[PDB]
Amino acid sequence: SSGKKPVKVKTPAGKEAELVPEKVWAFAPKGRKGVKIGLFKDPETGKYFRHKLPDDYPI
DNA sequence: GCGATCGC
DNA sequence: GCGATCGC
Repeated sequence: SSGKKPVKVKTPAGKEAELVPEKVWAFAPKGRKGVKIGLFKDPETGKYFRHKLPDDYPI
């Protein structure tokens, strides 16, 4: 699923930024809450990277 | 170790 | 086929 709300994240390049993830999903084992993961693209470098989403972010 | 996802 | 993403 795509996202729409921006997320505050630290790019691989070190800069803080507000980015709309291209994909989001839940990442959890059986019996545990786990985390939500977003797939982001650093607009300066063009590189993709993953980052934790806030617990209330809509999947 | 468990979970999903995809660019590389 | 794997790295890297986190909290348990």
